[PDB]
Amino acid sequence: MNLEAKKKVLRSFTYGLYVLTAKDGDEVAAGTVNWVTQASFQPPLVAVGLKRDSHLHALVERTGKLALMTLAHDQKAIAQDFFKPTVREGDRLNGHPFEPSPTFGLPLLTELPYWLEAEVRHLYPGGDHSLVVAEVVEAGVRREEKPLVMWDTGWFYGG
Amino acid sequence: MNLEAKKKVLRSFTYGLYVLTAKDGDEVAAGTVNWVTQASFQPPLVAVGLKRDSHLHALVERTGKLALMTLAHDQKAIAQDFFKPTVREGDRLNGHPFEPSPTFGLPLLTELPYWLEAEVRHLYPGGDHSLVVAEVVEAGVRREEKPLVMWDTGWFYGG
Ligand SMILES: Cc1cc2nc3c(=O)[nH]c(=O)nc-3n(C[C@H](O)[C@H](O)[C@H](O)COP(=O)(O)OP(=O)(O)OC[C@H]3O[C@@H](n4cnc5c(N)ncnc54)[C@H](O)[C@@H]3O)c2cc1C
Ligand SMILES: Cc1cc2nc3c(=O)[nH]c(=O)nc-3n(C[C@H](O)[C@H](O)[C@H](O)COP(=O)(O)OP(=O)(O)OC[C@H]3O[C@@H](n4cnc5c(N)ncnc54)[C@H](O)[C@@H]3O)c2cc1C
Ligand SMILES: Cc1cc2nc3c(=O)[nH]c(=O)nc-3n(C[C@H](O)[C@H](O)[C@H](O)COP(=O)(O)O)c2cc1C
Ligand SMILES: Cc1cc2nc3c(=O)[nH]c(=O)nc-3n(C[C@H](O)[C@H](O)[C@H](O)COP(=O)(O)O)c2cc1C
Repeated sequence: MNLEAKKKVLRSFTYGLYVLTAKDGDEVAAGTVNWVTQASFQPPLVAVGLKRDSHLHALVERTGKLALMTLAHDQKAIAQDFFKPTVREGDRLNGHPFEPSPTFGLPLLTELPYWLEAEVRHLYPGGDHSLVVAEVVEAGVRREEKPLVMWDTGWFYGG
Repeated sequence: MNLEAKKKVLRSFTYGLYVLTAKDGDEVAAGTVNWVTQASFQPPLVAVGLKRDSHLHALVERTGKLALMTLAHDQKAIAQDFFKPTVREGDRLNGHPFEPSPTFGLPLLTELPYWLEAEVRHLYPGGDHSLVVAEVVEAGVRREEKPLVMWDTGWFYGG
């Protein structure tokens, strides 16, 4: 196939920026992700493309539980902080305060305006990423704000 | 759960705008979609949330074939034209010229800068939408342009 064109086409896709968290006892993982879409109104499903070779994947597949937070428009610095491995500093992950989510006790970054907790319904191991489909079981809004659009950061993850 | 919050959280997600096409003989369907994400680099997978109760879904599930085009930043008018049922006017669909895609003969809207053809690898019937995962088999670029970001239209499809 035309490989240069495939890369350019996939890089024309528009994404937001989100932090996905997971945990199992003392194992905690948090990572910035873009490959996220809603996948039904009823039930309320979210789909996430999750790198197979990652701690997040290992925890999500093992526990069937995840949390996802939307980054605000002024939070590119927070997104940057979750491209590196997750270190817990008391009640912070990579410098950012968290609280346990109400159903599953997953890390919710308090600074981020929108969050959801979700139970995995399906995992399709398609390639170097699995497509994880999860049903929203609880959510919260701290304030309404414009989210961080990947275009505005100059970053890409795709192609 | 907190339903008002769930709606607001899912509506904080960022999407692009794309036209998805499908066909089986004289049956042709084209629709504007937002629930689209890449789902692996290898193989090159795209995932689409496709309304179960739609002609697009019927054709995609039946033939296992789809095409997806990215709308340019100045093409909100084109996006609007594919929220209504698809009528073929010779070599146009809803006023917009198409050509057959090279592998599968699916409608490619010539005005749109980026296109891909894909073969369905997996279909998860999760709810009112199915999550269709497809591998990119051919693609093309007509020109590099900024894509249409859903935020900039004032439209929503989510919650
Ligand atoms: C712009 C951008 C967008 C991105 N979008 C996505 C996206 O959409 N989806 C996605 O998945 N990634 C995406 N990534 C990468 C993502 O941010 C990282 O994979 C994520 O930060 C890793 O989280 P983690 O530190 O908990 O995982 P890890 O890479 O695993 O690092 C955490 C620690 O866990 C250990 N570890 C590694 N593998 C395992 C394992 N299998 N079992 C137990 N422990 C392990 C490591 O040694 C490390 O110390 C993106 C990156 C960028 C730059
Ligand atoms: C902002 C926005 C975003 C959207 N995003 C998405 C998205 O992400 N994913 C998504 O799926 N939709 C999305 N939609 C809706 C999507 O644009 C329409 O479902 C699409 O335009 C329908 O295409 P169609 O006309 O070929 O399907 P149809 O609704 O089916 O209409 C085409 C014709 O086919 C007939 N038909 C209906 N059902 C069948 C059937 N099952 N078998 C055979 N024929 C049938 C109808 O009578 C009609 O004449 C979005 C809408 C908006 C407003
Ligand atoms: C920002 C970014 C962009 C990437 N783009 C591509 C790509 O275009 N094609 C591809 O095959 N892999 C791409 N990859 C994946 C890497 O080439 C490769 O799989 C590597 O293992 C990624 O490791 P890591 O993302 O866990 O750090 C990308 C990874 C990142 C971080
Ligand atoms: C723009 C748009 C937004 C929608 N938002 C919601 C939503 O918030 N919650 C929901 O349950 N359904 C939502 N729906 C789905 C409809 O309420 C309902 O399922 C209907 O059958 C949609 O028909 P149609 O999209 O095929 O025209 C939305 C549909 C559209 C067109």
